[PDB]
Amino acid sequence: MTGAVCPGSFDPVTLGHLDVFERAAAQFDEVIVAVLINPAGMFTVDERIEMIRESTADLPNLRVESGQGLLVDFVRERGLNAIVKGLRTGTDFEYELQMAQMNKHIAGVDTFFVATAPAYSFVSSSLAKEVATYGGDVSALLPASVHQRLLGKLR
Amino acid sequence: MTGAVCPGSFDPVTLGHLDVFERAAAQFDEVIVAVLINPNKAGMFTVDERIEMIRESTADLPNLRVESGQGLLVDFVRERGLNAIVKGLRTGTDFEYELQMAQMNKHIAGVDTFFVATAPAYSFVSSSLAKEVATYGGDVSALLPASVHQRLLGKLR
Amino acid sequence: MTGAVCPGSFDPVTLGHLDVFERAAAQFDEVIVAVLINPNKAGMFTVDERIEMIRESTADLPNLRVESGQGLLVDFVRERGLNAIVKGLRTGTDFEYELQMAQMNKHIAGVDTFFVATAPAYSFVSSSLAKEVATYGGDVSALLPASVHQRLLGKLR
Amino acid sequence: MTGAVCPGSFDPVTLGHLDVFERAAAQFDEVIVAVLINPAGMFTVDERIEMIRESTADLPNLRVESGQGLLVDFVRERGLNAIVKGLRTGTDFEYELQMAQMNKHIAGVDTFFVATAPAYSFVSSSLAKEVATYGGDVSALLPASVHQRLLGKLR
Amino acid sequence: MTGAVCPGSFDPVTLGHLDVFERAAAQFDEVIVAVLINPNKAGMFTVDERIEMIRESTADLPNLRVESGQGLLVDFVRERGLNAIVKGLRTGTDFEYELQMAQMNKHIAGVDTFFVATAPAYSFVSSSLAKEVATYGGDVSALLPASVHQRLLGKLR
Amino acid sequence: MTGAVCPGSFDPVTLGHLDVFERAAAQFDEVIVAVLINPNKAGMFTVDERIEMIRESTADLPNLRVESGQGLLVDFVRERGLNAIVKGLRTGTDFEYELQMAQMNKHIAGVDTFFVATAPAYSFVSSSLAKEVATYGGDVSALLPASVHQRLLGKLR
Ligand SMILES: Cc1cn(CCC(=O)NS(=O)(=O)c2ccc(Oc3ccccc3)cc2)c2ccccc12
Ligand SMILES: Cc1cn(CCC(=O)NS(=O)(=O)c2ccc(Oc3ccccc3)cc2)c2ccccc12
Ligand SMILES: Cc1cn(CCC(=O)NS(=O)(=O)c2ccc(Oc3ccccc3)cc2)c2ccccc12
Ligand SMILES: Cc1cn(CCC(=O)NS(=O)(=O)c2ccc(Oc3ccccc3)cc2)c2ccccc12
Repeated sequence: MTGAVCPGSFDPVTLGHLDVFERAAAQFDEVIVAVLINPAGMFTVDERIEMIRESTADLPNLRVESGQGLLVDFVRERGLNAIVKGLRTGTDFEYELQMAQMNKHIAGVDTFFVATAPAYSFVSSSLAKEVATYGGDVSALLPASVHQRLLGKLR
Repeated sequence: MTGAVCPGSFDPVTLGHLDVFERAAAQFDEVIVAVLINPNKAGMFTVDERIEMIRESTADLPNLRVESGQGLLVDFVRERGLNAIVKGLRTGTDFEYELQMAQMNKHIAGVDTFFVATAPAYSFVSSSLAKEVATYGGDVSALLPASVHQRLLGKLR
Repeated sequence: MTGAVCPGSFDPVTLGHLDVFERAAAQFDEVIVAVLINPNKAGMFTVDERIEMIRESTADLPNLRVESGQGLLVDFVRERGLNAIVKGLRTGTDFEYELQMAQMNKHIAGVDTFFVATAPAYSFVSSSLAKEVATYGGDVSALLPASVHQRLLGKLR
Repeated sequence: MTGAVCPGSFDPVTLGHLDVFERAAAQFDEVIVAVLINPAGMFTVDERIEMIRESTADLPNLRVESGQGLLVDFVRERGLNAIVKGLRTGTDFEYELQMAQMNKHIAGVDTFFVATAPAYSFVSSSLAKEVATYGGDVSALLPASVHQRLLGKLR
Repeated sequence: MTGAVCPGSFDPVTLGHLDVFERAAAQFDEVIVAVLINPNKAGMFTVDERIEMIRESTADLPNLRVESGQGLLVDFVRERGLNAIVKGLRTGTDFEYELQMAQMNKHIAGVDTFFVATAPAYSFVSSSLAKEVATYGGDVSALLPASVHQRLLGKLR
Repeated sequence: MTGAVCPGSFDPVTLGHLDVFERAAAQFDEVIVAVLINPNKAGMFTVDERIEMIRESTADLPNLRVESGQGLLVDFVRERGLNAIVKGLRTGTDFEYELQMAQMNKHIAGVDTFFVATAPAYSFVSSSLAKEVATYGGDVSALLPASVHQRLLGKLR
C-alpha cells in the first residue's frame, strides 16, 4: 500500500510536471497530485485540477485533489508520508532541501526528488505563461489540452 | 580587543542564529547582534520584542550585546569601532548573494565577513519558515529557544 | 556580419556591464545593447536616461549601438537579423535561471546564448545592489561609469 | 509490487546510508542494496555486505546483493526500474543528475534522490575512514557493529 | 574577421560537443576545434582518430577546422591570432572550475571565454560517461555521431 | 587570547592565501598558519621551503606564526589551545566539501570554521592552477608573492 504526493500550484500543469507524475505513478501504488489553493495566478483551482485530470487519464492510480496549509498535513491526512517532487533547470534546490528537512522533522514525511526529462527541463509554469503571453510557441512543452486552454486565457 | 557584528532581522531568533551567536562570542572579545529596524520590511515581532528574545537567548554570553540598527550594515559595524561581520549559513541560504554582499561590504568599507555554518540540527530552520510552519500548527519547538516558542504561539493566538 | 545582443534593464549600467559590452564588441562584428523595459514598472531611470548613460560610457566602441525594447528578447534579436545573446556572469547571478531562459530561448527561436564572466573587479556590482548601497551612503563610485555615478546620486537626492 | 535499488560501495556503510535504506524500505515494497564489486577500498565485498545486513536486520523487505557493471542492468535484471540514492553535504549532485539522466535514457530507470538526516549529513564512508584513521571518534556516525569492525581494520 | 577556439580532448567527440561546435561556427567567422595531445592523460582514441571523428562530424561546417594542440590553451588561441574560447556546458560540468580557468585565462593572456549550454538532449552525455556506458553494453548511439558510435564499438571489440 | 588557525598545503602560498592570512591576523589576537603535510606525497616544495615562503610574505604580520603538521587539523588546532579555523573561499573552491569537513570538525572536536572570501583580484589563483599555468609558461607573477614566484620558476626549470 505505497503512496506519494506530488505537490504544486500547477498553474498550469506542464509536461515537466506530467513526466514526474507518470514516474511517481509508475513507482508507487497510489499517487495524489496536491493542487494548492492560495489566492495570484492565471487558472482557478478547478481549472488547474481539470487540466491535470485531463492530462493524466491514462494513470489509473493517480488522483488529483486541492489542498491548503501545510503540505505534510495534506500528506499525512491521506495515510501517506512521502512527497515526490520534480527538479527542473531553474529549481531552487537549496530551498527544496530546506523544506524537505523541515517536513521530515515536523511530520516524518520523506521527500523524493526526481529530475524531469531533459526535453521538459526548462519549462516552468511561470516561464511558459510569460513566453506564451508574448506570442512564443510553448506547445511542445504543455499537454495539448493545457496549451489550448492557455491560448484561451490570453486571447 | 577583537570584535564582530552578527546582523539580521531575527524575526524571531532561532536556534540556528543562537548557535552562530555562541560561536562568535566564543571567538571574539566582543560581539554585537545587530537587529534590523526596517519600516518597509514586513514582520511579526517589534524591534523591542526581537531584541528581548535575543537577550533572553544569549543570557549566558557576557561579551555579546544586542542593539538595533538601520541603513548600511558596514556603517553600523564601523561606528562601533569594528570591522568584522559574522554571518551564519543554513540550508536555503543564498550563498551567492551572501558572497556578493561580502565583497561589496569589503569594497565600500573594508569590513570582513566571516561565514559559519550552523549546526546540522539547526540548519533547516529559518525565521520565515518557522513562522510559516507554526502558523499552520506545525511543531517547531525543537528549533527555537523556549521563550521564543512561547512568544510565537502568543502572536498566533 | 556576425553580431550579438547584450540584454538587460541597465538601471543603471555598471562597470560589470561595460566589461561585458567591451568583450562582446571585441568578438562580434556588431553588438546591440538591448535596454529591456517593463512597461508596467518604472525603474530609477527613464529609458532615455539609461540609453544616454550607456552611450556615454561606450563611445570608444564603434561597433556597438544601443536600443530599447520590451517583450520577448528573442524577438528583439531575430528582428535585427541576429541569432546570439551575450550575457554577463557575476557574483550573485542566478545562473540556473539564466540557463533556463537560454534553453527556452533556443527552443522557441533558435537563438544562442553565450555567457561570459565579468572581470573580478566588477564581479560583485549589480544595478540593484549599487542602488541599494548608494541609497544609504555607500561609495560605489569605483563600480559605475562616470556617466552614471552622479546621476545616480541625483536621483537619490 | 514496487521496488527500488540503493547503490554504493558502502565501504563501510554509515548511518547516512542506513537512514536512506530505512526510508526506501518504508516507501517501497522491496528494496535491494546494491554493493559494488570494483577492486581500492578498506573492506571486502563480503564484509561490506555483512555490515549492511547486520545494520538492516529490522528491515524485512530489504536485501543486500553484490553487483558490478552498469547499475541499470543490476536494477532491470531484478525486475525493477527505480534507484533510490541519498544526498549528503559533500554529494556531487551535478554528477548525480548527469548519471540519473543517462540511466533514464539508456534503460528507463528512474532515480529518486532523498536527503539523509541532518545528523548524518556530513559523514561519508571516506571521511569516516580518514577521521578514524587519525584517532577521531566517528562512533556516533556509524552502526555500532561497523564502528567496531573499523577499529579492527585500523588496529 | 572574428574567431574562437573550441578546446577539448574529445575522446570521443559527442553530440554535446557537436552542438556547441555548430553554434560557434554559426556565430564566428572562423572556429578552430583544438584537440588536446596529452601523453599522460589516459585515453581511448589517438589524436589522429579524434581529429578524424571531429572532421567527419563537422563536414557541413566550412569555417570550422580541427587542429591538435598541447600546453597552454591561451597560447594555442593567441598563436592563431584569436582571443576567444567557446566552451560547452553540460550536466556534470564543473562550472566553478570553468569560471576559475576562464578568469585565469583572461588574466594571463587577455583571452575571453564564452560558455554555451549544449541542447538538453545532449546535456547528460560526456566523453567519459559515453565510453563507460558503452563498455558495459549500454546504448549511447543517440548521443554520438553515427561514425563515432561505429568506431567506439570497434575499439571495444 | 583569541586565535585562529589558517590551514592548507601552501605548495606554494598564493596572494589569495596571503589575503586570508591578513584578514585573520586583523581579526584574531593570534593566527597560526598550519602547513599541513601529507607524509605519503611530496609536493613541489619541501616543508621548510613552504614555511620560508610564507614567513617572507607575512613579515608585516606580528601576530602570525607558521607551523607545519599532519594528521587531523582539529588536533593541530586544539593542541595549541585554540578552537577556530579560518579558511579562504575562492573561485573553484569545493565549498560543499569544505562544509562537510567543517561540520565533521565541529562534531569530533568542537572546533569552529570561519569562511572568508578572498579578494576578487586573487579569487581565481590556486596553488595547483598557478603551478599548472607556470609549467607551460603562463605569467602568474601578479598572483604570487615575491617570495614564491622565482622559486616556483626555479623548481619548474
Ligand atoms: C511534481 C512536481 C512538482 N514540482 C515543483 C512544483 C512546485 O513546487 N510548485 S509550487 O507552487 O512552488 C508549490 C509547492 C508545494 C506546495 O505544497 C502544497 C500543495 C498542496 C497543498 C498544500 C501544500 C504548493 C505549491 C515539479 C517541478 C518540475 C517537474 C515536476 C514537479
Ligand atoms: C543562521 C543565520 C542566518 N543569518 C543571516 C540572517 C540575515 O541575513 N537576516 S536578514 O534579515 O536577511 C539581514 C541581514 C543583514 C542585515 O544588516 C543590518 C543589520 C542591522 C542594521 C543594519 C543592517 C539586516 C538583516 C545569520 C546571521 C547571524 C548569525 C546567524 C545567522
Ligand atoms: C543509499 C545511498 C547511496 N549513496 C551514495 C553512495 C555512492 O554513490 N557510493 S559510490 O561508490 O559512489 C557508487 C554509486 C553507484 C554504484 O552503482 C552500482 C552499484 C552496484 C553494482 C553496480 C553499480 C556503485 C558505487 C548515499 C549517500 C548518502 C546517504 C545514502 C546513500
Ligand atoms: C559540451 C562541451 C564540454 N566541453 C568541455 C570539453 C573539455 O573541457 N575537454 S577537456 O579534456 O577537459 C580539455 C579542456 C581544455 C583543453 O585545452 C587545450 C586544448 C588543446 C590544446 C591545449 C589546451 C584541453 C582539454 C566542450 C568544449 C567545447 C565545445 C563543447 C563542449
